[PDB]
Amino acid sequence: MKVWLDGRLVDEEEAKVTVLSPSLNYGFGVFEGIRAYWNGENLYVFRLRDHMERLLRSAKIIGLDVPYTAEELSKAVVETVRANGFKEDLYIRPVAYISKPQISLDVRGLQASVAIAAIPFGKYLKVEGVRAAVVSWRRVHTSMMPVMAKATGIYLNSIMAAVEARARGYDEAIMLNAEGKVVEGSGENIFIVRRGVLMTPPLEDGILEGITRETVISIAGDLGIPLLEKSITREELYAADEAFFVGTAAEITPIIEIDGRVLQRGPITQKIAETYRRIVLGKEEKYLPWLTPVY
Amino acid sequence: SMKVWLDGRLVDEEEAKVTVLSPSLNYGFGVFEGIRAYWNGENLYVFRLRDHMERLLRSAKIIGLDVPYTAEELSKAVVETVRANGFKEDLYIRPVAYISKPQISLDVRGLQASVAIAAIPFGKYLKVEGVRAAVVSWRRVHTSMMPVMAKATGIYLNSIMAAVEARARGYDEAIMLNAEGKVVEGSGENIFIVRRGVLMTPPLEDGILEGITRETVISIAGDLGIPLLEKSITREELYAADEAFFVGTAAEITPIIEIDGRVLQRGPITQKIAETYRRIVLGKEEKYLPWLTPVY
Amino acid sequence: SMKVWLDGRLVDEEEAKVTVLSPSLNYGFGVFEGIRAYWNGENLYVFRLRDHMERLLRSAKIIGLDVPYTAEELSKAVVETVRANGFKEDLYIRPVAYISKPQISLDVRGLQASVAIAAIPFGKYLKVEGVRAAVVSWRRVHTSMMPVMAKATGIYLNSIMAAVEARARGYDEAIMLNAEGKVVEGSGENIFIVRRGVLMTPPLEDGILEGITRETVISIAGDLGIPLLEKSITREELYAADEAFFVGTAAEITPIIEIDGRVLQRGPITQKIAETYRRIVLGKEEKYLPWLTPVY
Amino acid sequence: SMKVWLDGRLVDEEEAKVTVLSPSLNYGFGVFEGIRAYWNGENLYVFRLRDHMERLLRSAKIIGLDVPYTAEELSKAVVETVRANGFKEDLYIRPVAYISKPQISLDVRGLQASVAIAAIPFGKYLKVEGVRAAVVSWRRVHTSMMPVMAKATGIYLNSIMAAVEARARGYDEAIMLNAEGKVVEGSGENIFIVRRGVLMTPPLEDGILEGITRETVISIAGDLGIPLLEKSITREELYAADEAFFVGTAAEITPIIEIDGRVLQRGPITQKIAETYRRIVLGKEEKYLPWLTPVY
Amino acid sequence: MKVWLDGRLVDEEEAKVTVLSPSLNYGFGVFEGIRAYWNGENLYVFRLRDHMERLLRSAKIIGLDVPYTAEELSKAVVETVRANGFKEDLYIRPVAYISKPQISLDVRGLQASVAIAAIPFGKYLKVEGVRAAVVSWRRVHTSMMPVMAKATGIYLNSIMAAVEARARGYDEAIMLNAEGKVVEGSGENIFIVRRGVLMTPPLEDGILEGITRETVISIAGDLGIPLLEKSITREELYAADEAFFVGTAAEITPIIEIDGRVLQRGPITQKIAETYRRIVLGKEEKYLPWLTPVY
Amino acid sequence: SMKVWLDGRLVDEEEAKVTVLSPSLNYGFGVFEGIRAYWNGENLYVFRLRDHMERLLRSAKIIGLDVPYTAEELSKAVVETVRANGFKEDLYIRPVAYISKPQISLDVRGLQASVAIAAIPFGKYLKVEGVRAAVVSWRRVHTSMMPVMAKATGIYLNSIMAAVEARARGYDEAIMLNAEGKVVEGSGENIFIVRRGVLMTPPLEDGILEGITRETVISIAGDLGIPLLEKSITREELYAADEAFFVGTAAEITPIIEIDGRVLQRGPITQKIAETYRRIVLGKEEKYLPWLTPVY
Ligand SMILES: *Cc1c(COP(=O)(O)O)cnc(C)c1O
Ligand SMILES: *Cc1c(COP(=O)(O)O)cnc(C)c1O
Ligand SMILES: *Cc1c(COP(=O)(O)O)cnc(C)c1O
Ligand SMILES: *Cc1c(COP(=O)(O)O)cnc(C)c1O
Ligand SMILES: *Cc1c(COP(=O)(O)O)cnc(C)c1O
Ligand SMILES: *Cc1c(COP(=O)(O)O)cnc(C)c1O
Repeated sequence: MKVWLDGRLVDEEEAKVTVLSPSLNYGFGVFEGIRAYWNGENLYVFRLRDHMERLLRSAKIIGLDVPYTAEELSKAVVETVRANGFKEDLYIRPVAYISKPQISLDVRGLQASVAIAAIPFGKYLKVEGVRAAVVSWRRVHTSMMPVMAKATGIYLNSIMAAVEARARGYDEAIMLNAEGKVVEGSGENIFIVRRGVLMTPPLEDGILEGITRETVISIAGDLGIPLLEKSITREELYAADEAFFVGTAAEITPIIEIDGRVLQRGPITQKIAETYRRIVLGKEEKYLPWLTPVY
Repeated sequence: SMKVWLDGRLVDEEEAKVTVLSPSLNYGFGVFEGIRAYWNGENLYVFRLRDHMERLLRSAKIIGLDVPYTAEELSKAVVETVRANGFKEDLYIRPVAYISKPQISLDVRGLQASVAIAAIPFGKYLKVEGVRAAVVSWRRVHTSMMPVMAKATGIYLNSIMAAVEARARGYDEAIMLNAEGKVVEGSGENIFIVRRGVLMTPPLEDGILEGITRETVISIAGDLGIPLLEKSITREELYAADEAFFVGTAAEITPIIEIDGRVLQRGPITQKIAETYRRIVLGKEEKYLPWLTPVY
Repeated sequence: SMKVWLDGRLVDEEEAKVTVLSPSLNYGFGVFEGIRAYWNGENLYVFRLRDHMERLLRSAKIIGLDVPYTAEELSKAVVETVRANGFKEDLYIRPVAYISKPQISLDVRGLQASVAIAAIPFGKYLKVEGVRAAVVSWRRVHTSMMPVMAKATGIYLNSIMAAVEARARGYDEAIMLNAEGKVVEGSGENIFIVRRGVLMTPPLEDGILEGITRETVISIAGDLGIPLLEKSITREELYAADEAFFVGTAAEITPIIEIDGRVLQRGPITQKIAETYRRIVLGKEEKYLPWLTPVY
Repeated sequence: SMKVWLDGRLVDEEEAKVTVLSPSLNYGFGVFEGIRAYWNGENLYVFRLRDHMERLLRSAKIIGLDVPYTAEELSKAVVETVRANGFKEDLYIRPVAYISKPQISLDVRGLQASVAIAAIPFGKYLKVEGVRAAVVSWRRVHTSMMPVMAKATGIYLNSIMAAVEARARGYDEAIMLNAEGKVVEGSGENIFIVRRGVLMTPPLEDGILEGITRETVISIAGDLGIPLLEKSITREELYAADEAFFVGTAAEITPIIEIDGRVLQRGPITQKIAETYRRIVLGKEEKYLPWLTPVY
Repeated sequence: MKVWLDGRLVDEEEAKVTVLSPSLNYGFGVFEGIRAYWNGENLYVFRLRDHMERLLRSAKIIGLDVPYTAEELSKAVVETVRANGFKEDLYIRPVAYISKPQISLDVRGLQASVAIAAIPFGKYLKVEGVRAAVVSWRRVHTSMMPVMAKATGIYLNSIMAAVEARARGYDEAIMLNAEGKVVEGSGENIFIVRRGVLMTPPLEDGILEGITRETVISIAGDLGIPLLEKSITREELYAADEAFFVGTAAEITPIIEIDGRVLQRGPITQKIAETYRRIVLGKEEKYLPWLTPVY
Repeated sequence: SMKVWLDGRLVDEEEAKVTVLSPSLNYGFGVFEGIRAYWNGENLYVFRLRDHMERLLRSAKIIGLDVPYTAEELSKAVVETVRANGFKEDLYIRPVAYISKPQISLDVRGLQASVAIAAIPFGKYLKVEGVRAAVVSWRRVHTSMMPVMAKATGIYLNSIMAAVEARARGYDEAIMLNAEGKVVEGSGENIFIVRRGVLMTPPLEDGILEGITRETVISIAGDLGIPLLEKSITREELYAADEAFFVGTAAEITPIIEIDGRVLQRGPITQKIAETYRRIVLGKEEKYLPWLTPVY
């Protein structure tokens, strides 16, 4: 019920933007998604700095001036959670946007506001596995929108995918890029396992560089699971020994069906999903530097 | 401070606001319109009001947004909005349809849109005497990725990249090529060239938004005996053009007097079409008076 | 059993078989056709027989398949197959041209095709009252990679991908975009929209098979005074259409009442085209009697 | 005559036929394989049988074809077909999976495939000393349109287009670029170049079929210490290569000595890979004895 | 043996450019091809002004400054032919290029030279019909080079096509554009006949706007042959009742074979080829305004 | 006035000229090189001379030009050329291979190239302290249209469009994206970014020319313990880069201190690599002395 907004905690109901904002009207903003986990002993924010660092990278990429440092945004999160006394699982949404009414597309020199909402949050995707479908919509291409930024207007594309998959009776979309390579869910990175090797599409194929994908790559290297950042085709998805989605909201979600073709809820996925939970729960000493305690 | 219509009710512009958690703000899921009203001394006339509100609702059906108002209801809303502020001068009117619920999930199914209508004084968006335009590096977003024929909010991040690129680098406005490298639009305007006495404008299928100012030019070209072809334009046809201009609601009819440093005359067809458009919007052409909604 | 024509002989349908090592089976090097015959109560009329057989032959020359029969021969062979079976009811007739020799090598030069022609009882392919369609993830196979204008066997793996994708979700049919992102085909049907009183169909160049039902529809539109444009269609124009329908030999004229959840009316143009097509194929339009081949 | 396996029965090759109305014939909905057996003087060894049968099954699941046999079953069925025929010489074995039911409809869901397996005497597919290749006008069919990694029947119309184009001019084989312009395939072969001591082959994602000869070559390179990169190949890198060769079950290891008139040496890497492959398939490499299935 | 060069007639051997010219080194020039026909009574230059007008349009498109008007270039042609006393069929090559040595790619402000050579010339293509082949090379695309200009560096693409077709045992190439639509020969526009309707690809498909194509469109309209400027696919080429190439050098050349598929030497082509010859020969009064007499 | 080598003979630069009818001038059919020599006080050293001349000949084989000289002969020619002018200062050397015959026909088969070599004093092509770069509207020409890995003359019309666009609009240099919109080159330079301590440069397959200055940077990065990845770069990775630089023979190692108005530090890796390159070319690193051809 308290939300941070430009350096102040305000009630939920005052964290609002004019309807003439070019952020609303032109998809001109950036956002982030950050989890905090309650383990019974504390509340820990997962990879806080890395997210706020990417928030600012996203802004720089789309030419939005965010007048806060990653440290002051990081501090604001913790202060936003303390203000509300939350001792439970949360999703945290920072969003950067223009506060002023403006009809002109010329946004040079404008200065973003940032708001930080923390809300109680369970599971995005079914933990025992989802049914996925390749959609008709392709991922917006680097030549038209800067897709490595988590920029707000891009997610129209993501919405068309998420809705198509869902109206068609599946749990989540898979999007192919302009060249036809599997790249992303609607908000998720994607991993396959092919003969004991983990594959995820490289930065250049049009993906957003996920922090949960990054954690997955570290987990792999700890576990000695050979991993490649390599383009994935539909056919390799269809023929996968295992497949899974990753993201802040999704966590580690097995994909047990692609376009009607059943996939094993496999062992590589289970080992990653298990170790990711131990990590966020603060049960792996080595990865404690990524947990920010709130109390 | 102005009154703004918001879901049926007139509120101060300071109250026409939406939660920062709205999937509209966060994920560019909304639609919008641009509509002018013109003061002619006698009355305030809103231009092609019904056509714009029908487009709002087509935009919305294209992106799967549920707007719970009719075109007639929206059109009345604009009239009530301008009146309650007693404006008697030129206005730009912005209808914006968006989700006023906080929602983190991308699954926007089932949600019903809000609609705000702001009417503001305004203004010429472009230099009447003409603009210098650049072909930008950024490609116009493609139909296979976003439904670009909707005036949908998220798509404009593409326009912004364009508009900033042109301006930052010296120019007044961008020209964007499609994925197949044909000329398609400005950043918020449709484009016309005149080649050998023939008007050319990119067709619907190339990636444009179907402009109402575009449509009006096509009617004007017919009144005036100027041949018109909805036909793909290449960057070479731009460079060689005898005349070029932008059109749109804010833009009106704006001559392009330079493309990538190559100079264009402010030409006779452009001026004829600009001149007629002004007659039309000011209520001086009988035939077009059903396009004008009087406010008072 | 029922008799089937195979290389100039009427054989029982159990003998109408081809070695499993044919390069037509193993590499999709064949052509086919789809032809209907309709019983009007007096006689059984085969609809545009010669046009279908001419097109089989164009399909072959396109792919380099050597069909040792003329259009006229194949046309007569149909008429005898129907007669042999004593059919007095609506049929779908399938001419299939393919290699009867076993051959592992991809070098199919100089081989000579066989032709088999089967006539089968057949009602409707899609719901008469209208079908729900989904734009699929599969794009239409591109001209740069196979000769899509030919009705060629190996191409239809793409059509099956699309057809199954749509039906696996309980939609009735697929719509497929071409590589450039424009609507082109159902899995086995040409597509028409109505948009502001104008009938639009993707043009030849977009990657369609040149349907003969399509061609009929184009003649009927002229007869009826309906303005018609062969122009690229986007997904946005489909979503926003006033009406939409599929056409094909098996499909006839089927209204599209849903596309990606967006409802479309079963419209007046589609109805009037459906009703006129029906009267043509039953012999009730005297100008079209030349398209109707009597069997008895 | 020679015996062929058809659905768990050894039949004479004249009975190994399929109705001409199968959707496998009419719509290219099938999968196949190519497997060799080699006579070394002591025994006939089938080369990587189980890997080929595993891949048949992956090909089917990719296309949604229901093959009611396991890899192991099909593997044994091969061994019996060879034995039935008393062959004691080099063979090409063709497993073909396809629908034995007649069906006009594109909805192939839930149908159950038949499998036929033929074993035929077979020498060389391409000149041992090297072949002249042409980059063809036809591009490899794209993943967005068919599932190229599957060895699926309907895809090979594209391969025939390419194969015929090259051979019509008296070249021995085709090279095909993918949609993005990168070298991917011969008509029926994977491609390798040597460029400055490094063996390069297009990668999985580029649109290739994952050849088992390709996979062997990759194991042999590791054995031999030859640095290997799976990276996209341009036409320029082919023209400029130190060496080039095609690989495939039928092709074995064939040097490419001419591409678009540009001469290439019959090189040392290609020779050493060819010689090692030969020794592997004859049972003279003890580490690879697990890839060799004895028939007798 | 006399050639015009920057306002002077010089012998063939002095019409030369430094090897360090950025025109030679970077394909930065424009050119034209113009015929003159000897009819026994005079020598007439076909559509001289229209060609010199396009020369200048080409330069303007690639940003080459040509300091002559179309009229002065037109005059120079006639003066170049008179100087040589030619009374026979000629091809005329105007080429505009940079005279200065320069390694920098920055050609702004440079000022072209123009040279005008007139040479005796027979037939480019076999008058009774050619065998054509679709090539592996695609026409350079409008997004990379301004292909509506007859600019010199572009013709590398054309060369790769012409050579491929020719090394493969055919008479001429057919090039498909980036989208796969038939657009051009290596130096020729292309026409098909489909059920009595003439089709040629539109300006936008990547073609150069040929003057011989334009004459063909006028001839069609005189003859009441219905004509469409419409995209052509390979399949429509394969299934054509007739096909032909047009260009200054090619004239009207039937295409009697495409990729092994025989085409009729048809009647629409013959009527156009016949009327084009009557035209250039000065036997059609109506089209006399396009012939410039030399004597 | 300088002596220039021309087909084996030394002539005054005024005589190193070619007919205006040459298919090289008219149709961009030729190849070229850029090579430096560096005065170090002790001698004049030509840098990577043999490597550049081998590239000339690869360029030529790629475009089908017949250059009738060996790499060794060309390399000697450069040495003889610099000597005959007695230069003892920094030079740019331009070899250019072209057709000295007048030929109107595009069929260039059978013709033999001439080669001229000019050696000229020069010069820094770019601001040592750094350049401002723009992403241009023009796409880098594609492999499916021209053999862009050849340093072929006609391709540069693309570079010129780029270079003029950047410069005309304020900037020092262009950056061009490929057809697939990945970052590929400057107008005559290869590009490097530094992201999180890692050097990145677009790989061979994306459309670059394989620069010798590029190769030298890859060797330098190895000497210096700086990790390097030949890997596609997106415009977002450019914008976010910690450092960026151009490399090429004329360019040397040029920092990029602005990309599309976004400011970059003149960074530490760039400076380290620039510094080493200068040591290398001036004969101060023993290991690289086989790269230096002494003139005297
Ligand atoms: C946010 C996002 C992801 C997931 O990233 P995390 O940092 O792991 O939450 C994946 N793909 C896209 C398109 C996204 O926007
Ligand atoms: C709104 C808009 C136009 C202009 O439409 P009008 O109806 O004339 O105001 C043109 N192009 C784009 C991209 C637009 O959003
Ligand atoms: C056969 C076919 C049609 C319809 O053609 P008709 O002759 O009208 O039956 C349409 N599309 C495709 C892809 C086809 O194969
Ligand atoms: C079968 C095939 C190959 C070669 O695969 P192998 O298993 O090595 O015989 C290569 N390319 C394509 C297109 C194929 O169909
Ligand atoms: C010159 C040219 C033509 C033919 O034009 P004409 O003006 O008829 O000589 C056709 N195509 C291209 C690519 C050309 O350069
Ligand atoms: C010549 C060239 C370079 C630089 O090559 P160097 O061998 O380093 O001089 C880079 N890019 C392009 C396009 C070039 O022509």
